Amino acid sequence: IQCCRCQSWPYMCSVFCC
Repeated sequence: IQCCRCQSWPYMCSVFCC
């Protein structure tokens, strides 16, 4: 399983995915 890149300000990879 791999995380995804959140389009949020920090733009950091997250498993939650936003």
